[PDB]
Amino acid sequence: NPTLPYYQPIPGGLNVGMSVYIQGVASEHMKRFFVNFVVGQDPGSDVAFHFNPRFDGWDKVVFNTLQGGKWGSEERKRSMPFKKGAAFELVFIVLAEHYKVVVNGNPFYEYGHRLPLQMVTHLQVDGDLQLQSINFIG
Ligand SMILES: OC[C@H]1O[C@@H](O[C@H]2[C@H](O)[C@@H](O)[C@H](O)O[C@@H]2CO)[C@H](O)[C@@H](O)[C@H]1O
Ligand SMILES: [Ca+2]
Repeated sequence: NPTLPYYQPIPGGLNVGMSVYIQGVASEHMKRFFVNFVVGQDPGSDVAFHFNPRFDGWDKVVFNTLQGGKWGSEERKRSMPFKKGAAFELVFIVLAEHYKVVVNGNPFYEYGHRLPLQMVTHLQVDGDLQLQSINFIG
């Protein structure tokens, strides 16, 4: 099983039609975790899409982009699709318009592209979860 933090090159880079399958388990003691779609592996690399479930405060998920080391306008959904201790299936479908986020078969969010998606080279995952597998399809 992959170890954390996980920071992996996406084969051939990100492209439309690709789906990222993440199987994991949310920690019994989960505060946060994130999945980042990252542009390169340099100090201060841009993050085209930051997906950040949070139990601090109102349980929620935060979505954003980091460009030039600055966070953009945050998007939020005040709903939590994960559960402490519970296994989950997290899927990112890459479409021309947005990343479509699906959690346990349910559509959860559509994040509109801010950085051109072909810039993304790496998937990065860290925080309060256990990773079982990550597969790239398409
Ligand atoms: O937006 C993603 C980014 O959020 C940072 O925290 C934000 C916080 O969500 C917001 O409510 C507050 O106004 O500004 C904070 C600083 O930008 C996190 O620090 C970072 O890890 C990302 O998750
Ligand atoms: Ca809470």
